[PDB]
Amino acid sequence: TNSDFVVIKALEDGVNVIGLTRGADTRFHHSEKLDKGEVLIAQFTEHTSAIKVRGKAYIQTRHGVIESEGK
Amino acid sequence: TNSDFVVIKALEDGVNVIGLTRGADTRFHHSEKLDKGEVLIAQFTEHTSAIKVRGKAYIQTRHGVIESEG
Amino acid sequence: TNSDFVVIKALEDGVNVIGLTRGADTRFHHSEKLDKGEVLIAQFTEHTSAIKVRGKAYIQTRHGVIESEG
Amino acid sequence: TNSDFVVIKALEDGVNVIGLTRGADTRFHHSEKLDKGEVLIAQFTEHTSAIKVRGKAYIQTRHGVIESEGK
Amino acid sequence: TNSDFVVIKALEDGVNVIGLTRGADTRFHHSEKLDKGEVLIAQFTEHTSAIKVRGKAYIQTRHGVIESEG
Amino acid sequence: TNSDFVVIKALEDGVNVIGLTRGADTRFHHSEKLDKGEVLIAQFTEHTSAIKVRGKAYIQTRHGVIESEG
Amino acid sequence: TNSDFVVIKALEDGVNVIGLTRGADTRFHHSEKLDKGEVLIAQFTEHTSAIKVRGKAYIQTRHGVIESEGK
Amino acid sequence: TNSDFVVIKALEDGVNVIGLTRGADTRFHHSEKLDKGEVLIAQFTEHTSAIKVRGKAYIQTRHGVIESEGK
Amino acid sequence: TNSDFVVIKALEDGVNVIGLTRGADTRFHHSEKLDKGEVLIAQFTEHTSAIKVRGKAYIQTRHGVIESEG
Amino acid sequence: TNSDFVVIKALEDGVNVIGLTRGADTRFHHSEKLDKGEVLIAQFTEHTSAIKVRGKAYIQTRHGVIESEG
Amino acid sequence: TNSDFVVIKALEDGVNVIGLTRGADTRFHHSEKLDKGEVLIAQFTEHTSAIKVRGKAYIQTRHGVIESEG
Ligand SMILES: N[C@@H](Cc1c[nH]c2ccccc12)C(=O)O
Ligand SMILES: N[C@@H](Cc1c[nH]c2ccccc12)C(=O)O
Ligand SMILES: N[C@@H](Cc1c[nH]c2ccccc12)C(=O)O
Ligand SMILES: N[C@@H](Cc1c[nH]c2ccccc12)C(=O)O
Ligand SMILES: N[C@@H](Cc1c[nH]c2ccccc12)C(=O)O
Ligand SMILES: N[C@@H](Cc1c[nH]c2ccccc12)C(=O)O
Ligand SMILES: N[C@@H](Cc1c[nH]c2ccccc12)C(=O)O
Ligand SMILES: N[C@@H](Cc1c[nH]c2ccccc12)C(=O)O
Ligand SMILES: N[C@@H](Cc1c[nH]c2ccccc12)C(=O)O
Ligand SMILES: N[C@@H](Cc1c[nH]c2ccccc12)C(=O)O
Ligand SMILES: N[C@@H](Cc1c[nH]c2ccccc12)C(=O)O
Repeated sequence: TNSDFVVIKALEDGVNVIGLTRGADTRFHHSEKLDKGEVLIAQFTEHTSAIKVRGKAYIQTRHGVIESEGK
Repeated sequence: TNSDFVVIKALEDGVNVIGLTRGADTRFHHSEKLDKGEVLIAQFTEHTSAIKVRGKAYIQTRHGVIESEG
Repeated sequence: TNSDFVVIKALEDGVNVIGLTRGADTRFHHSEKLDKGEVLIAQFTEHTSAIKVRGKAYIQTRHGVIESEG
Repeated sequence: TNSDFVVIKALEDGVNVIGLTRGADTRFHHSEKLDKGEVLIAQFTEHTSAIKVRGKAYIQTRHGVIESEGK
Repeated sequence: TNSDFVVIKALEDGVNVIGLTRGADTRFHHSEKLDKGEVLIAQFTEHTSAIKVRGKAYIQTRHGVIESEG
Repeated sequence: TNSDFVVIKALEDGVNVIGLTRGADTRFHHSEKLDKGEVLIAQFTEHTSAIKVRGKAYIQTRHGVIESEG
Repeated sequence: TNSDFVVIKALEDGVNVIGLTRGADTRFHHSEKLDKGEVLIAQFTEHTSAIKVRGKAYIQTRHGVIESEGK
Repeated sequence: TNSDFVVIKALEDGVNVIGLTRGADTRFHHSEKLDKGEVLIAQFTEHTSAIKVRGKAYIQTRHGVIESEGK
Repeated sequence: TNSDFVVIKALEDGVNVIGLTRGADTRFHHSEKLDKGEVLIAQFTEHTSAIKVRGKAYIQTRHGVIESEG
Repeated sequence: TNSDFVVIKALEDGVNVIGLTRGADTRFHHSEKLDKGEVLIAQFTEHTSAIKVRGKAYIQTRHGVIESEG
Repeated sequence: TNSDFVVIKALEDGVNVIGLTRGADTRFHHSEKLDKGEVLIAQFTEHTSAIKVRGKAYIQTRHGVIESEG
C-alpha cells in the first residue's frame, strides 16, 4: 500500500482511466470514467501494474506533468 | 501506516471525496462530503487504492497542486 | 510508529480535528477540540487513516501549508 | 526507536505539552508543564500518537516552525 | 509493486509498448497499442524486466525525457 | 541504535538535560548537569522518548537551532 | 523487482543491447536488436548483471547521459 | 553498526570525551582523553547513547558544527 | 538485485573491464573486451566486488566521471 | 559491512589511525601507521565503533573536512 | 551487496591498493598493483573493511575527491 500513484484531471467529459492486470496476462480489468474537471488519484497495486488514459487529461506523476489528448 | 496521503480543501459546499476499493474489484466504499473551507487529509490504505474528488477543491499531493472543478 | 503527521493551529475557538477509522468501515472515532491559538500535532496511525479539520485553522503537512476556513 | 519528534520552547510560564493515547481510545495520558524559556523535545511513541500544545510556545517540526498562542 | 515506472505518450497512431519477459528467457509477452495522444504509465514487474517502445512517442523516466522515433 | 539525537551546549553553569521515561508512564529518570561550555550529544533511546532542557543552552536538532533560556 | 534500469535509444539500425549472465559464469544470454529511433528501457535482474551496447545509441542511466558509437 | 557519529577535534590538551551508558541507568563508562590537534570520530552504539565533551574542542555532527569551551 | 553499477565507454580498441572475485580470495574471474565506442554497464554482484579498467575509457560512477588511460 | 567510513590522508610521516573496540570494553585494538601522502579509507565495523587520528592529517567524513594536527 | 565503493586512478606505475581484513584481526589480505592510468573501483565487503592506497593516485569516494601522494 506504499506504491507510486498518478494524479489525473479530466479536461473533457468521458475520460477513461484504464487499469491493466498485473501478472503473466495483460488485459483491462477496470475503466474509471471521469467527467470534466474531476480528479482521480490512483495507485499501482497488486492488481494494477499499468494505467492507460484515454481522452483529454492533465496528468502528474513522480516524473512530472504529461497531458493525454482525446479522440 | 506510512503510505502517501492527499490533502483536499473544499472550495464550495458538497465536495465529494470518494474512496475506491483495493483489490480485484473496483467500486466506491466511502464518500466523504466536505463543506466549503473544510480540509480532509486522506491516506491510501489496505482498503483504498484510488481516490476520486468531485466538486470544486484545492488538492495537494506529493506531485504538487491540482484543482478539481465541479 | 514513524508514519506521517499533520500540524493544526486553531485560528478561532471550537476548531475540530476529527479522526476517521482505518479499515473496511469509515466513521469518525474522535473529534479533538482546539481553541484559538492551540496547536495539535497528530499522526496517521493504526486507528486513523484520514483526518478532517472543521473551522478556521492553519495546517502544515509534508506537502506544505493549507488553511481550513470556518 | 526511530519516530519523528517535535521541539517545543515555552515563551511564557505554564505551557502544557499534552500526550494523547495511541490506540482505539483517545485520552490525555500526560501533561508536561514548561516554565518560560524551557525546551521540550518530544517523540511520537508507542503510547503517544498526538501531541497538544497550550500556551505561548515556539514550535519546530519537520514541516517547519509554528507558534502556539495563549489566551 | 513499489517498482519504477515509465510514462509513454503516443505522438502518432500505432505506437507499441512491448513488455519483455523477466527470467532466463527473453521474449515479448505483450504489446500495448497506443493511438495518438493516449498515455500509458507502465511499471517493471515480476513479469516485465524490460520495455521496448516502437513508433513516435514522448517518454518520461526517472532519468528524464527521451523520445522514440517512428 | 540509529535514533535521532540532540546537541546541547551549556551557556551558563548548572544546565540540566532531563530524560523522560518511554512507556505508559512519564517521569524523569535522569538529569545530566552541564557546566558552562560543555556539550552533550544525546539520543532518544529505548528508555528516553522525551528530553527537557532547563537553563541557558544552545540546542541543535534535525529541525535546526533553538535556545533555552535561564 | 526494485533494480536500476538503463534507457537505450538507437541512433542507427542494428544497435544491439546485450545482457551478460549474473553468476560465477559470464556470457551473453540475449541480444536485443533495436532499429533507428526505437527505445529500450532495461533493468538489471536476477539473470542480467551487466549490459553491453554495441552500435550508435543515446544512453541514460542514474549516472547521466552517455553515447555508444558504432563501427 | 550504521549509527550516527560525532567528530571531535581537541583545541587544547586534556579534552575529555565521555561516553554515557545506554539503558535504564545513566553513568559514564569510558573517558577518552585527547591532546591538542588529535581527532576522535565516535559512534553511538549498543553501549553509548550519549556523549559529553569537556574542554576546548571543535565538534561536527549531522546537525553542523558546535564548539565546546573549557573548564 | 539493486547494487551500484559502473558505466564504461571504450575510447580505443582492446579496453578490458576486469571483474575481481568477491570473498577471502582476490583473483580475476572475467575480462570483458570493449572495442572503441562500445559501452558496458556493469554491476557489483555476489561474484564481483571490485572492477579494474585497463585501456583508454570514459567512466561514470555515483562519484562522478573518471577517465582511465591506456 | 555497510557502515559509514572516514578518509584519512597523512600530511606527515608516522600518522596513526587507531581503532577503538566496540562493546562494553573500550581499548585500542589496532593502530595503522601512515607515511606522508598515504590514504586510508576505513569503515566503522563490528569491531571498531570509534577511530582516533594522531599526527598531521587531512580527514573527510560525511560531516565534511577536518584536520588533525601533530 | 550494496556497500560503498572507492574509485582509484593510478597517476604513476606501481600504485598499490591494499585491502585490510574485516574482523577482530587487522592485516593486509590483498594488494592490487595499478599501473599509470589504470582505474580500480573497489567495494567494502565481508572481507575488506579498510583500504589503504600507496603511491600517487586520484581517489573518489562519497565524501569527494582526495589524492594520495607517492
Ligand atoms: N481495485 C483497483 C483500483 C485501482 C487502483 N488503481 C487503478 C488504476 C486504474 C483502474 C483501477 C485502479 C486496484 O486495487 O488495483
Ligand atoms: N476507512 C477508510 C478511510 C479512508 C482513508 N482514505 C480514504 C479516502 C477516501 C475515502 C475514505 C478513506 C480506509 O482506511 O481506507
Ligand atoms: N488514539 C488516536 C489518536 C489520534 C492520532 N491521530 C489522530 C487524528 C485525529 C483524532 C485522533 C487521533 C490514534 O491513535 O489514532
Ligand atoms: N501484465 C503485465 C502488465 C504490464 C506492466 N508493465 C508492462 C510493460 C509492457 C507491457 C505490459 C506491462 C505485467 O504485470 O507485467
Ligand atoms: N529476460 C531478461 C530480460 C532483460 C532485462 N534486462 C536486459 C538487458 C539486456 C538483455 C536482456 C535483458 C532478464 O530478466 O534479465
Ligand atoms: N512516556 C511518554 C513520554 C512522551 C513522549 N512524547 C510525549 C509527548 C507528550 C507527553 C509525553 C510524551 C511516551 O513514551 O509516550
Ligand atoms: N566501546 C565503546 C567505544 C565508544 C564508542 N563511542 C564512544 C563515545 C565515548 C566513549 C566511548 C565510545 C562503545 O562501543 O560504545
Ligand atoms: N541511559 C540513558 C542515557 C541517555 C540518552 N539520552 C538521554 C537524554 C537525557 C538523559 C539521559 C539520556 C538512555 O539510554 O536513555
Ligand atoms: N557474471 C558476472 C558478470 C559481471 C558483472 N559485473 C562485472 C564486472 C566485471 C566483469 C564481469 C562482471 C557477475 O555477475 O559478477
Ligand atoms: N576479494 C576481495 C576483493 C576486494 C574488494 N575490495 C577490495 C579492496 C582492496 C583489496 C581487495 C578488495 C573482497 O571481496 O573483499
Ligand atoms: N579489522 C578491523 C579493520 C579496521 C576497520 N576500520 C578501522 C579503523 C581503525 C583501525 C582498524 C580498522 C575491523 O574490521 O574493524
